[PDB]
Amino acid sequence: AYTTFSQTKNDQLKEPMFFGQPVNVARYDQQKYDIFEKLIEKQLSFFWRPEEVDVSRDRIDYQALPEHEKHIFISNLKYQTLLDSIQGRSPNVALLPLISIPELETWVETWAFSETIHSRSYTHIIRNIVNDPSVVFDDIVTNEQIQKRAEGISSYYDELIEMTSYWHLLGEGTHTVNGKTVTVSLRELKKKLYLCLMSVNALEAIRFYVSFACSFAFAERELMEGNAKIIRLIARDEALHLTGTQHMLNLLRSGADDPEMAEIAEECKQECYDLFVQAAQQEKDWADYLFRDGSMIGLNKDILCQYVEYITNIRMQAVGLDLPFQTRSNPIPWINTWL
Amino acid sequence: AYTTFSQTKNDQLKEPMFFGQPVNVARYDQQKYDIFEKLIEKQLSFFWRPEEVDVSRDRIDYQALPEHEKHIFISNLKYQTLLDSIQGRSPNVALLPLISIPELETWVETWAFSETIHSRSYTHIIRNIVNDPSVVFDDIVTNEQIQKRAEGISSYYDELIEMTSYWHLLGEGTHTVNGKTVTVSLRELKKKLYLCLMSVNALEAIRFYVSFACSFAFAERELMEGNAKIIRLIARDEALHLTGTQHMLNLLRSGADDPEMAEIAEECKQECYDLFVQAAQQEKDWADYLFRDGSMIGLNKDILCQYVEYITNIRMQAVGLDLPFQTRSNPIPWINTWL
Ligand SMILES: [Fe+3]
Ligand SMILES: [Fe+3]
Ligand SMILES: [Fe+3]
Ligand SMILES: [Fe+3]
Repeated sequence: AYTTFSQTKNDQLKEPMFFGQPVNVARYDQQKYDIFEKLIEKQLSFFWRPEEVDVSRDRIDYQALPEHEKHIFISNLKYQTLLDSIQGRSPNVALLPLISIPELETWVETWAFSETIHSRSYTHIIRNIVNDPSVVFDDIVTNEQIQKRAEGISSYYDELIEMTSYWHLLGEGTHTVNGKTVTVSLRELKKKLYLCLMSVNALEAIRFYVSFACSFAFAERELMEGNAKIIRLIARDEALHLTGTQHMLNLLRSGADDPEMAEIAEECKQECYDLFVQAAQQEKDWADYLFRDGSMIGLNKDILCQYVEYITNIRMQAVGLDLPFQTRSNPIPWINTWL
Repeated sequence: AYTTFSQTKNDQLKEPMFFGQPVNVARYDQQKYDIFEKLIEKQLSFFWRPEEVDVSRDRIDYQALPEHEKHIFISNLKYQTLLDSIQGRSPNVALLPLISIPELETWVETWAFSETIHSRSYTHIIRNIVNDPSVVFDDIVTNEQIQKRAEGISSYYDELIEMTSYWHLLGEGTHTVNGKTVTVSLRELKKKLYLCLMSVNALEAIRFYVSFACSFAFAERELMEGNAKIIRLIARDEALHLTGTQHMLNLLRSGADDPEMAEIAEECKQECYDLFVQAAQQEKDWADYLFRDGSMIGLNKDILCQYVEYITNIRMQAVGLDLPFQTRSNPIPWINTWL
C-alpha cells in the first residue's frame, strides 16, 4: 500500500496530516499548516556545529569535581545521549511512513536531522572530559536506571511501527497469519500514533528540560561551561521540537485535520494524562539516582523535583490536559537566562 | 523484531552495515568504516540555503526563451524535482530500518536531509520564473514521460520496504497469510537491497548529471544564471551522495562487510548491469523528449546522448561493472567548470 511516490495527482492541501495518500511531489510554495514550514525555516536558521564550541576547558572542571558531582554530571549526560539517540532515528522510521502532506514530511526529517547534531555534540563533550569514552557509551545500554526509561519510551515508537507494517501490508479487517488471529484496525493504528506523539512531547518538553536544569546548574557555578554552551544550542532546538509535536497533537485533537481523530483523542485522554504522570514520576525517581551519593550547590533532589512538577504542569496545559500538580512558581528562575 | 533502541550491549565495530542488530547508542568517537563519518562532516560543511541565491534575474531570461527552450528548461527542472522528491524521503524510510552501525545510520539521515534542501531549492526557482507554480508541480505527477522513470525508480525502494516489513514481523521461513503462501528469505531481502543501492547509484551518479548538463548549458549562454548557481551547490552535494552509495556497494561486494553479500553480489551482477543499461537508455529516450520541439546552442539530442554514454561508463567502472559503451572522451568539457 505504501509508495515512495504515489502516482495519483492529489490536492495536497486537502490531505490529512497522517494516514492519507503518501506525499509524491515535494513542493514548498503552499502549506496546509504553515506552522511546519516556519519550523523548517527556524531550524535551518539555527544550524550549528558541535566543534565550534570550545569544550577543552571542561576536562579540568570534570577532574576537579568530587566523585558524586562527577556522577551527577556523567549520569545526566548519559541520559541525554540515550534520549537523542532514540530521537535521532525514531521520527524518520516512525512518523515519515504515515505523513500525507509535504510540509510535515520535511519538518519530521529536519527535526530528526537536528537530533543527529545533538547526538554528535554529546560525543564531542564525552571525548573531551573522560579518558575512555567506551565506558560511558557502554553504560548507557547496561544501566539499570537508564534501561527503565529507555524501553518505555521506545515502546511507543516500536508498537506504532510494527502496526504500521500490518496495515500497509493487509489493510483493515481480520487476517490469518499461520493460524494466528490478526485484526488490523485503522482507529487502533491511529490510536497508537496519538499516544506516541504524546510520549514524544513529554520526552522533549519535560524529560529533556529536567536535564537542561541539571546541566545549567553546573554552569551557574561556572563549571562545565563548554558543555553548557552546547546545551544552550540544544535547548533552543528542543523548543522547536516540542512546538511541532504540540501543534500536531492540538490539530488532531481539534478534529480540524481528521474528524475521526477528535473522537479518538477524547477516548484516550485518560491514558494520555496517565502517561504524562508516569513520565513525571520516572523523572522524580531519576533525581533520587542523580543525587544518590550527595548533592551540589544550587541543585538537590528536592529542588529538581519541584522543577519536574513546575514544567510538567505547563507542558500538559499546552496540550489541553488537566494539571496533575499544585500550580506553583518557578523554583529555579536562573534557568531562564540559559533559555 | 525491529527496535528503536536495541537493549543488547553489542560491539558496534563488528556489526555489519545492514541487517545486523539495529543501532542503539549513537556514538561518534569510533567508526567501522570511517568514510561515512567524513561524508557527514563534508556534507555538514557544505550547508547552504536556497534563499541566499538571487534567482530574481531568471524570470526575464525565462520569458525571453523561445517556446521550445522554455520546454527544455522546464522539463529538465521538473525531472530534477521528481528525482529529489523521491530522494528526500526514500533513504530514510528504506535504508534506515536496516542499518546496524551508527556512522552509516547518521549519514543516511544527513544524506536525506540534504535532499530536502535540494527540493526546497527547486521550489525557490519555480516560484521566481513562472506565474502559476501549480501547473509545474501538477505536471510532475501527470507527465507520461515523467511517470515512466518515476514508477521504475520507486519500485526498487518500495519492493525493499514491503519485504522489510515481512521480515521484521515474521523472520525467515515459509508463512501462511489468509491461506496465501509467503516465503520470507534473508538472502532474497538483501538481494532487494543491493539492487536498490545500484538503482540509487545510477539515479544520483548518472540521471542527475544528465540534468546538470542540461542546466549548465543555459548557464554557458549566460541564461538562467540563478538556477545554475543553485545547481552548482546541488551538484557538489550529489558527488558526496553517489560516493556514499559507491562505498556501500563496493564494501558489500567485496565480502568484507558481509561474506554472504559477496556471493549474492556476483549472482545478481547480470541484473545490475542490465539495470544501468535500461537507465542509460531511459535517459536517451528522455533527450528525445527534451529536444522534441528543437534544440539550443551547445546542446541537442546528439550531444546529450554522448554525455549519457560517457558518464555511464565512468560510474559503472567505479562499482566494478563492465562498460556498456565505447570508451570515449568528454563531449561537453565545459561542464567541468561547473563541477
Ligand atoms: Fe535533541
Ligand atoms: Fe529534540
Ligand atoms: Fe539531490
Ligand atoms: Fe542526492
